[PDB]
Amino acid sequence: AYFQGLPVEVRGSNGAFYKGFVKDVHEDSVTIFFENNWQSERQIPFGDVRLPPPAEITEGDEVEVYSRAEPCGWWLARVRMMKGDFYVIEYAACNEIVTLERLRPVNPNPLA
Repeated sequence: AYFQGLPVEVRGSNGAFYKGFVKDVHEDSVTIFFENNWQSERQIPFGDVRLPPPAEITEGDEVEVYSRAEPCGWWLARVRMMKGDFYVIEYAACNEIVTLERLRPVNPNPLA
């Protein structure tokens, strides 16, 4: 009851984090719906779950980028260069030019 609809982020097999919402909480996992799929419940172990970030990007900063390699997920990256509103980033999983809507500081929340 208490955790109904809690937003969480879930580690995919690709290392990226995907948004889901809690339905039930068990001793060792949660039942969730992934974002844009309210029909299929999915069970995720706590070691694959973190809370989403609490509610300034400069060159060199570690960031996360919202990308597909699939649904979009948050991927770990670094800002190699910025000029105006263009950001040049490199993925920790592997350059891409993105705008600021695609970026956030690294979620400070650890896996549960």
